This record gives sequence, C-alpha cells and structure tokens, in this order.
Amino acid sequence: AVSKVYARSVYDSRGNPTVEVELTTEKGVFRSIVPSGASTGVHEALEMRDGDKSKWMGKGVLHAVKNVNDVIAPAFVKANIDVKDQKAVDDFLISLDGTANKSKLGANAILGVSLAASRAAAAEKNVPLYKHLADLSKSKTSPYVLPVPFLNVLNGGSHAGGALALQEFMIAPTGAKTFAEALRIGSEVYHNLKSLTKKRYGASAGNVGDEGGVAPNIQTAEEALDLIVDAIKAAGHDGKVKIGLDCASSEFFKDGKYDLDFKNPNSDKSKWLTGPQLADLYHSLMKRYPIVSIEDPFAEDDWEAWSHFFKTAGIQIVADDLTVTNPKRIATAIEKKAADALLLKVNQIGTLSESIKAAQDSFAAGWGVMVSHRSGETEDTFIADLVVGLRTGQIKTGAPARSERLAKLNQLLRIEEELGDNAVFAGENFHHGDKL
Amino acid sequence: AVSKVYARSVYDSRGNPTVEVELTTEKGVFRSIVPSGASTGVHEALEMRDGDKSKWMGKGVLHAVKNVNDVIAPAFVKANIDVKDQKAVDDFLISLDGTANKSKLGANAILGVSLAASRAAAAEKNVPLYKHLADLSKSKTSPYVLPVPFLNVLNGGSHAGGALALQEFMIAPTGAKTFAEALRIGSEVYHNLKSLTKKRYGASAGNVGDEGGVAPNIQTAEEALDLIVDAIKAAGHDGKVKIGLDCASSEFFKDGKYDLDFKNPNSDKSKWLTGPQLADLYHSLMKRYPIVSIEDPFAEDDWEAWSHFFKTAGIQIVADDLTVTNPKRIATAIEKKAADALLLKVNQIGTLSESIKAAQDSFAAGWGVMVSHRSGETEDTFIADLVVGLRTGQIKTGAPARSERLAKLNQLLRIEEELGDNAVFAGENFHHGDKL
Ligand SMILES: *O[C](*)C(*)(*)(*)(O(*)(*)P(*)(*)(*)(*)(O*)(O*)=O*)C(*)(*)(*)(O*)=O*
Ligand SMILES: *O[C](*)C(*)(*)(*)(O(*)(*)P(*)(*)(*)(*)(O*)(O*)=O*)C(*)(*)(*)(O*)=O*
Ligand SMILES: [Mg+2]
Ligand SMILES: [Mg+2]
Ligand SMILES: [Mg+2]
Ligand SMILES: [Mg+2]
Repeated sequence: AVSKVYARSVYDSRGNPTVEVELTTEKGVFRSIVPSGASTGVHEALEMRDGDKSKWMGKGVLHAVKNVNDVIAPAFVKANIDVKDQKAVDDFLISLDGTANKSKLGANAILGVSLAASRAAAAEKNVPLYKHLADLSKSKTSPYVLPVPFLNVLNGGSHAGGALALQEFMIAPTGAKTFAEALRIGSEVYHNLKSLTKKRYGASAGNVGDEGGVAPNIQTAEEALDLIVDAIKAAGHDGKVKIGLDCASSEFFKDGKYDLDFKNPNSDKSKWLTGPQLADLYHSLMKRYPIVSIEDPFAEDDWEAWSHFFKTAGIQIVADDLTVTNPKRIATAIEKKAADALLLKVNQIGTLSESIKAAQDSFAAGWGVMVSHRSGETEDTFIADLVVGLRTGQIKTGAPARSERLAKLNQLLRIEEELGDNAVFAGENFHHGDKL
Repeated sequence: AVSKVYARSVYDSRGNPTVEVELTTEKGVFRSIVPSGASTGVHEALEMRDGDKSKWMGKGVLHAVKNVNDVIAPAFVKANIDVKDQKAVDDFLISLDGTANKSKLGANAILGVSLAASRAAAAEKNVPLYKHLADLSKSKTSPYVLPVPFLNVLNGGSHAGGALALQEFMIAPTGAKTFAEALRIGSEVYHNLKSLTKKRYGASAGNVGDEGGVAPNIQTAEEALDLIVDAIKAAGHDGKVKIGLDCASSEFFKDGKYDLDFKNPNSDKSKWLTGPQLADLYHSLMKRYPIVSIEDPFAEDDWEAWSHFFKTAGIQIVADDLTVTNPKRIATAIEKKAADALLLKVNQIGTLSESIKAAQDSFAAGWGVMVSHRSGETEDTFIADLVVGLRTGQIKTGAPARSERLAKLNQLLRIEEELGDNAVFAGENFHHGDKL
C-alpha cells in the first residue's frame, strides 16, 4: 500500500526546474522524474509553469509540485490503490484532473505519480521494471527485443545555436549484432565526427547542442550529412550505420510555408518553401544519403502534406508533434496514412496507461514505435526499461554525450547483460521490432 | 557479507567508456561508477585504458573491468571483509595492486570497489551515505554544512573548442542563504549568461563545453569575466555571487613558460609568459573582478611560482594537479606555503580512504577543501554525499547544465531537504566550512 506521495523541484539537463515525484510503499521509496521538451507540439498535454519572471526565468514548477503535494497526495493515499493496476492508477489521476489536456493539475504533476507507481508495482512483483512494462502492455517476452539506438550526433533547430533548421541528425547502427556493439560503434562514429567537425568548420563547431551532438554553424542539411557519412567511413563502419532525421518542421512553419532560415530574425520570406517544395528537398536527401527514417517532415496539423509525401516515401515516417502520443490523434494519422511510426513520449500525453495504449494502437495498425526522451532530460532512466517492455526495436535518447543521454544508454547495456540469451537485437528489423 | 564483486563497461559524459562496479551483500546490490579527467595531472594514479586502437579509439576499459572481475573479485570475496571498515577495504585493495600508482590493477578498477563498499556499508548501517561518510571521516554532523556550489558556467582550455586558455570560470553564490537558493541563483545567472553570450559573440558561442558551461571563442580571460559580471548583474544577483577560476596551467606550461594561446598550433613562443609575468595577470584580474578563488595558477611542479604568488594572493588558492589528492604532495605544498585549499578527487588517488586522509591533512593545516567532479562524469552522485560528509563547505561539479552535473546538484537539494534544520549553508564561510 502507498503511504506517501511526494514531489519536489529538481533541475533538468538545460538548467530548468522539473518535477520529481516519490511514492512510498512497503517495498521502499520510488522516484520518477518528469522530462521537458523544447520544440513542444501545440497538442501536447499541459506542462504547468509558474510564469513568475522573477524566479527561474518564469519556469518554476512550484505550482505543479504543489498540485502533487496538496491535491493528489492525500487523495491518492486515501484511495488505497493497487499500484500493480496501472489502469486504475491512471484512471484515478485523470479523474482527479477532469480536463482533456490535464490543465487542472498539469501533465507534469500527473506523470511522475503514474511512472512512480509503475516502479513500485515492479518492486511488489519482484521483477525488473522492463518485465513489468511488458506485462502491463501484454507484450511478448520470448524473446525480448533490444532497440537500435538512434543517436542524435549533430544538433540543429531549436536545440543548438546556429543557422541549421533541421533539428536532429541521428545515426542508427542497424548493422550491429548486439546493443553493446551498436553503442561502441555509435561512440566511435561520434568521436570521429567531433574531430572532423572542428577541422572542417572551426573549433567552436565541435561544442555541443542540448542533446549532446556537435553543433556546427551551417546552413544546409547536406553539410551535416556530409560530415556524418565522412565520420561513419573514417570510423570504419560503412554499411552498418544508417541515418535518421527529426525535421521538427512545426518549429519553422509560418504562413502555410516552411522557413529553413527560421533562426534568422530577418529571414527572407521569399525563400520559404511550400509543402511540395519541401518534399522535393527531402527526396533529394533520401536519394543521396543512407537515410532510413524521417521524423516530423511536415507541420503538426498539415495532414494533406503528410499523406501526400507518405505515398512516395519508401522509408520509415515518424509522427511526433503530429500525434503527441495521443491515441485519438494517432487514429487520425493511421486512417490518413500520414506516417508509419509513432514517436512515444510519456510526457506528451501524461500517463503511462495512455502511452501504452498509443503504442498498442500503433502496433495494431502495422506501424513502428520509437520510444523517445525530451530535449530537457534528467538522470531518470524510465524510457530504457519502457522501450524494452514495449518490444519496439528502436529508441532515440541522444548523442552518446551528456549523462542525461548516457544514463538511458547505460541502462540498456545493463538490461542486455541481464537478459543474455533471452533477448535479440532488432538490428535491421527495427521498424517492426514488435513482430520479431 | 559480500557475496559478489562485479564490474562492467559504461559510458561517461563525453562518450568514453568507464568502469562501473557492483558489490552484492545481504542488503542488496550497490553500484559505483568511476569518472575520468581530461586535464589530468602527471602525477595522478593510473587510469587504465586498453589501447586497442580498433575499439573505442584505444579507450576501452576492458582490462580494468577484467581486473575487478577476475583478480579483485575472487580475492575480495574470499577475504570476507567488513565493508564498514573502509580502511580494511582500502588496505586490501592497495596491497593487492602493490604498485605506487595503482598500475597493476588500475586506479579505475580499484576505486569502484572502494566506493561501492562504502555504499554497502551505509546500507548495512541503515544510514544515508553522507552520514556514513561523516562517520568514516570523524566529521561533525550537528550541524552538517551544505556547500557553496562553484558553477563552471563558462568553459575553456581542454574542456571546450575555442581559443580561451584558462579552463574554468565559476560562479559561487556565497551570498545565498540556503543551498537551494544558491542553485536557483546560479541557474538564473547561467541563463542570462547564455543569452548575453549569443548576443555578444554569436549563436554558436552559446553552445556548451564538456562541463556544461557556454563556450565563446574568445582570446582573453577579461572577455570571459566581463560576460560573467554582466550576467550576474542582469540576473539581479550583484553582490551575492563571487567568482572562482580553474587555470589548469599545467595544460599550457611549456619550456618553463606559460602559453595563453596553447590551443593555437602556431602560438607565438615570444608571447609565452614567465611565472612572475603570469602572476602579474592574476593580480590584475583579482583587482578587477570579484574573484574569491583561483585553482592551479602555476604548473604541477612549479613550486617556487606557487610559493611566491601565495605570499601576496589574499584569496583562496586551490591545489589540483599540484597535489593530485595525494597526502605526500599535500605535505609539500603545506611546507612550501604554496596554496591554502585542496581540490579533492577520489579518482586522482584511487581509494576513498586515502582521499579522506588527504582531506583530514588539509583541514589540519588550516586549508580548505573543495570536493570535485572530473570533466568526464557519469550519473553517479557520490561526490554530493561526500562533500556533505566531509563538511567542507564547497564543491565544484559543473555548470547547471548536462545531467552528469545536475545529478549531483539534485542530490544536494535532496540531502538539504532531508536534513532541514540539522544543517547550515556555508555561504561566505566556504573556505573554512569544516570549522563552521
Ligand atoms: O529530441 C526530442 C524532441 O525534442 P523536444 O523535447 O520537443 O524539444 C523531438 O522533437 O523529437
Ligand atoms: O573540472 C574538473 C578537472 O578537469 P579534468 O577532469 O582533469 O579534465 C579539473 O582540472 O579541475
Ligand atoms: Mg519537439
Ligand atoms: Mg521530434
Ligand atoms: Mg584537470
Ligand atoms: Mg583543476
């Protein structure tokens, strides 16, 4: 039984406060921490901020913390809920807020309670978190599937100062035989990239963005891609490493057009692209580089653009801001054949139950699912256990630099070790890892 | 009783492998992870690397890990050691290696077990880590002293690409009334700094170095310091925030002189300074800025330069590479009056026991002690509990950006909360926190 529910303010990877929750049971104290995005889709569940410009630059979470402590806590403990019953847990929480967007208590007040209960339940059951998550999701566990890590080695958009519009340039070692191998390979590529980047664009170019990737000040995707393929080759991994993109196009969508100079306050409107024009740009990239996944190619409500591009795209198309880990939205995307992959962010929806449903619905439609961190991460490692539980075969949790990234990557090495032969590595089967 | 000793490879904050150790007892599994420096002193205990250029660029730790699993492990379990007896743990470890610089086993193999044992001990005693650390160290806990966090908000030297020679530019909110306040103020200064830096030196200048500080490509310390001052004022914390420096001068000491353009392969030898000329620069900075602490002003063996400068310094002078957390070297520095504070790094010496001895010897000499992370950190939080346990009153564990940094800072917030009125904040008494 839950004897205490408590929250506190802690700091994220960027130096902004976030919510940390602890749940106490007869099994101990279970702690979960809420992540925070930067390029947040307009449809995400509410992240409650204090908005007091005089403290934390207006980003405190005292209100959210207070909602946990003064609203949720006593009520939750009184309720005497069965932590093992995730659904019951989330039902209680959702009910307590009573809003569609969790704007009453805030998504960042709900989430940590949701996640912490799951940790508690795993403890009650005496099983590892990933196994409990496979249980809650009714996922197959024989064998378990370890994900290919999509490492964001070169950062742009809203994640790094510089002119580069596209947000993320990831490498995925789909050719590795094990997760450990993939991580080694990814780290080697990363070091080579850092060195080539300083050489080609200047010492400052090697300094990092929010997600740990290098941050050269360049105007085009080709300049980033060229560096990456060069790094793969220098590292000796040609053919084992593929590329993924996160366009985060909503960040540059204005006036029905797409601004690839969006970070320039005086950007030339005459240069903004139409949806078709942008699609042609992407096709150029696809034909040239070993890109196997493109995320958020069009804006979060630009349905027609997505559907149109989708019929011509011969690779994984990931929905992020389009879907916001929301089953309702996913259903729209599925019917419209807008994408074939969901980017899963527990904090975009606010509860673990909802997130799991999002995953299930996606898998039911033949889509893939890439579990993801936020640009504002913490020392929390939930998502590592989550992507294994969910059997997705793919995760994005950063470059192999900045510990809020490595913490998940390290957790995955521990999981692998623990499972041994009871797990396979998704490798080239990443898209449908759940069906392995 | 310890039933198992095990080690595995994990990744540090820069993407390099490091050693992670787990000790299993009646109480559970206790994990400790080893950090890795960049600007490592020539006299530091040996960090064992594999040197297989085909794997991790030669940076693997498989040998060290194998040392723990195949050499330390069996002997250690067989010995049936009392984890609560830290000296016995350490003597055992030291003796097993039998080398002056822990080059047989590797200091990175030894340290993980040393630390993991202390965590095991604390659990056996049913006390929080920091309390056990206070016990091991014969420290006073009534009250405990929370440290002033020295935040490395602007990075240079070997920690960030760019021209800037001195390594670190730290802010220290000695005017805060609580640790939580100090951290808030610090973060706010940091945000103001990032924005000012992008404006003054360009967008890329806001990207970060290894320790999470902003990384402007500037030639001089005054340029860095002006930014900091400007940020402090902008944040509204004028008078509550002081400055600390880490010169890491050994990194630019060549042919008996100091190269302030050491990262330029075509640096002007005619511009390299002598010890006295360097001291002149320091005095000028100290006059101009609210600097309360200077670390590694002169090279690791340039005794006379230290000795001379110290005569008229008048602020805290921290020894890092000069002492390498080594009591023998500390004895010298005390004898020559070279400095008045020790930078404490468990991995410079290799055992918790020798590190506690170093601290004790320092405090006994009237010196201060600043507990420190390495530039290559992990999600491990040991140092947070250590600084509190040793009651030093001061720690440096990065900018309030990059979770390998926030993890510690968050842990101190937790400790502070736990302690409540049983603890005081060092504030302006940071130098002699132990005597508070
Ligand atoms: O890379 C994670 C996420 O960025 P946020 O967290 O929204 O700034 C993305 O868009 O995939
Ligand atoms: O900032 C910590 C340390 O840097 P390393 O770890 O040696 O690269 C220093 O010199 O104080
Ligand atoms: Mg986003
Ligand atoms: Mg995205
Ligand atoms: Mg150093
Ligand atoms: Mg130093």
